[PDB]
Amino acid sequence: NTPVSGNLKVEFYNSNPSDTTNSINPQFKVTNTGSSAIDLSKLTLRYYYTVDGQKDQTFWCDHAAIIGSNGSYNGITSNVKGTFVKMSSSTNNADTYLEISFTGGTLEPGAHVQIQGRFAKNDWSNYTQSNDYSFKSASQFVEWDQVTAYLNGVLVWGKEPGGSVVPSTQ
Ligand SMILES: [Ca+2]
Ligand SMILES: [Cl-]
Ligand SMILES: [Cl-]
Ligand SMILES: [Cl-]
Repeated sequence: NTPVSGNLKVEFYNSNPSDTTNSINPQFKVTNTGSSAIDLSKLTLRYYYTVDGQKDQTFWCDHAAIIGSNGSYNGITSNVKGTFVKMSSSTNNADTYLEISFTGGTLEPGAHVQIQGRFAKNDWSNYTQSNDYSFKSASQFVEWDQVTAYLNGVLVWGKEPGGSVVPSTQ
Protein backbone atom coordinates (compact mmCIF):
# COMPACT_ATOMS: atom_id res chain seq x y z
CA ASN A 1 0.00 0.00 0.00
CA THR A 2 2.90 2.37 0.81
CA PRO A 3 4.96 4.12 -1.94
CA VAL A 4 8.73 3.82 -2.17
CA SER A 5 11.37 5.81 -3.94
CA GLY A 6 13.00 2.69 -5.40
CA ASN A 7 16.58 3.37 -4.24
CA LEU A 8 16.27 1.31 -1.07
CA LYS A 9 14.62 -1.88 -0.05
CA VAL A 10 14.16 -2.09 3.72
CA GLU A 11 13.62 -5.42 5.38
CA PHE A 12 13.13 -5.76 9.08
CA TYR A 13 12.13 -7.83 12.05
CA ASN A 14 12.06 -7.81 15.86
CA SER A 15 13.85 -10.88 17.21
CA ASN A 16 12.16 -10.75 20.66
CA PRO A 17 8.41 -11.45 20.34
CA SER A 18 7.20 -11.09 23.96
CA ASP A 19 4.57 -8.48 24.54
CA THR A 20 6.01 -7.57 27.95
CA THR A 21 9.74 -7.19 27.79
CA ASN A 22 12.57 -4.98 28.95
CA SER A 23 14.59 -4.92 25.71
CA ILE A 24 13.37 -4.25 22.20
CA ASN A 25 15.47 -5.87 19.46
CA PRO A 26 15.04 -4.25 16.04
CA GLN A 27 16.99 -5.82 13.16
CA PHE A 28 17.37 -3.96 9.82
CA LYS A 29 18.60 -5.10 6.40
CA VAL A 30 18.75 -2.27 3.86
CA THR A 31 19.56 -3.05 0.22
CA ASN A 32 20.66 -0.52 -2.36
CA THR A 33 18.23 -1.21 -5.23
CA GLY A 34 19.54 1.63 -7.38
CA SER A 35 22.55 1.60 -9.71
CA SER A 36 24.45 4.37 -7.99
CA ALA A 37 26.23 4.07 -4.66
CA ILE A 38 24.91 5.46 -1.41
CA ASP A 39 26.99 7.25 1.23
CA LEU A 40 25.82 5.65 4.48
CA SER A 41 26.50 8.79 6.48
CA LYS A 42 23.43 10.22 4.72
CA LEU A 43 21.13 7.33 5.64
CA THR A 44 18.89 7.31 8.72
CA LEU A 45 16.37 4.74 9.90
CA ARG A 46 13.55 5.18 12.42
CA TYR A 47 11.81 2.67 14.65
CA TYR A 48 8.58 4.18 16.10
CA TYR A 49 7.17 2.98 19.43
CA THR A 50 5.51 4.00 22.70
CA VAL A 51 7.97 4.28 25.59
CA ASP A 52 5.35 3.20 28.19
CA GLY A 53 6.45 5.35 31.12
CA GLN A 54 9.03 7.93 30.13
CA LYS A 55 12.53 6.99 31.34
CA ASP A 56 15.94 7.58 29.78
CA GLN A 57 17.01 4.85 27.38
CA THR A 58 20.09 3.27 25.83
CA PHE A 59 20.70 1.87 22.34
CA TRP A 60 23.36 -0.70 21.51
CA CYS A 61 24.37 -1.74 18.02
CA ASP A 62 25.39 -5.33 18.71
CA HIS A 63 26.59 -5.83 15.16
CA ALA A 64 26.47 -4.16 11.80
CA ALA A 65 28.09 -4.99 8.49
CA ILE A 66 28.00 -3.99 4.84
CA ILE A 67 27.76 -6.98 2.55
CA GLY A 68 28.50 -6.62 -1.19
CA SER A 69 26.36 -8.09 -3.99
CA ASN A 70 29.08 -10.70 -4.50
CA GLY A 71 29.89 -11.37 -0.83
CA SER A 72 32.56 -8.89 0.37
CA TYR A 73 32.32 -8.19 4.12
CA ASN A 74 32.91 -4.94 5.99
CA GLY A 75 32.20 -4.72 9.72
CA ILE A 76 30.89 -1.32 10.73
CA THR A 77 29.46 -1.93 14.16
CA SER A 78 31.32 1.07 15.68
CA ASN A 79 30.04 3.42 12.92
CA VAL A 80 26.39 2.96 14.01
CA LYS A 81 24.75 5.51 16.31
CA GLY A 82 21.32 5.66 17.86
CA THR A 83 19.38 8.68 19.10
CA PHE A 84 16.04 8.63 20.94
CA VAL A 85 13.60 11.39 19.94
CA LYS A 86 10.36 12.29 21.70
CA MET A 87 7.91 13.10 18.93
CA SER A 88 6.53 16.64 18.75
CA SER A 89 3.23 15.10 17.63
CA SER A 90 2.64 11.59 18.93
CA THR A 91 0.10 9.14 17.44
CA ASN A 92 -1.63 6.26 19.27
CA ASN A 93 1.22 3.78 18.78
CA ALA A 94 4.15 6.19 18.55
CA ASP A 95 5.39 8.82 20.98
CA THR A 96 9.11 8.15 20.44
CA TYR A 97 11.47 7.00 17.77
CA LEU A 98 14.88 5.42 17.77
CA GLU A 99 16.80 7.02 14.95
CA ILE A 100 19.77 5.12 13.55
CA SER A 101 22.58 6.93 11.77
CA PHE A 102 26.03 6.10 10.45
CA THR A 103 29.35 7.91 10.62
CA GLY A 104 30.61 6.46 7.37
CA GLY A 105 30.69 3.59 4.89
CA THR A 106 29.54 3.13 1.30
CA LEU A 107 26.62 1.04 0.08
CA GLU A 108 27.28 -0.03 -3.50
CA PRO A 109 24.46 -1.03 -5.87
CA GLY A 110 23.13 -4.40 -4.81
CA ALA A 111 24.99 -4.31 -1.50
CA HIS A 112 23.17 -4.47 1.80
CA VAL A 113 23.81 -3.24 5.28
CA GLN A 114 22.59 -5.28 8.20
CA ILE A 115 22.10 -3.62 11.59
CA GLN A 116 21.34 -5.67 14.65
CA GLY A 117 20.11 -3.44 17.45
CA ARG A 118 18.92 -3.50 21.03
CA PHE A 119 17.51 -0.85 23.36
CA ALA A 120 16.29 -0.68 26.96
CA LYS A 121 15.17 1.77 29.58
CA ASN A 122 18.13 2.49 31.86
CA ASP A 123 16.42 0.88 34.90
CA TRP A 124 15.53 -2.26 32.87
CA SER A 125 11.81 -1.78 33.45
CA ASN A 126 9.31 -3.27 31.01
CA TYR A 127 8.02 -2.11 27.68
CA THR A 128 4.83 -3.30 26.03
CA GLN A 129 5.43 -4.13 22.36
CA SER A 130 1.77 -4.48 21.22
CA ASN A 131 1.29 -0.66 21.14
CA ASP A 132 4.42 -0.02 19.06
CA TYR A 133 3.90 1.19 15.50
CA SER A 134 7.09 -0.32 14.01
CA PHE A 135 7.01 -3.69 15.86
CA LYS A 136 7.07 -6.71 13.48
CA SER A 137 7.62 -10.27 14.70
CA ALA A 138 9.05 -12.66 12.05
CA SER A 139 11.61 -15.42 11.72
CA GLN A 140 13.72 -13.61 9.09
CA PHE A 141 13.98 -10.08 7.68
CA VAL A 142 10.80 -9.24 5.79
CA GLU A 143 9.76 -6.17 3.80
CA TRP A 144 8.14 -3.78 6.26
CA ASP A 145 6.68 -0.35 5.57
CA GLN A 146 6.23 0.70 9.22
CA VAL A 147 9.87 1.54 9.72
CA THR A 148 11.13 4.48 7.68
CA ALA A 149 14.40 5.29 5.93
CA TYR A 150 15.70 8.68 4.83
CA LEU A 151 18.52 9.82 2.58
CA ASN A 152 19.77 13.22 3.64
CA GLY A 153 16.47 13.66 5.51
CA VAL A 154 14.25 12.82 2.52
CA LEU A 155 11.85 9.94 3.18
CA VAL A 156 12.49 7.14 0.61
CA TRP A 157 10.86 4.11 2.30
CA GLY A 158 7.96 3.49 4.63
CA LYS A 159 5.10 5.43 6.13
CA GLU A 160 5.54 7.61 9.24
CA PRO A 161 2.84 7.06 11.92
CA GLY A 162 1.67 10.63 11.33
CA GLY A 163 0.95 9.67 7.71
CA SER A 164 3.88 11.15 5.74
CA VAL A 165 4.95 9.16 2.68
CA VAL A 166 7.65 9.59 0.00
CA PRO A 167 7.50 13.19 -1.46
CA SER A 168 5.23 13.56 -4.56
CA THR A 169 3.41 10.29 -3.76
CA GLN A 170 0.13 9.12 -2.20
CA1 LIG B 1 5.16 0.43 23.93
CL1 LIG C 1 4.28 7.64 28.98
CL1 LIG D 1 4.75 -4.16 4.77
CL1 LIG E 1 11.16 14.89 11.48
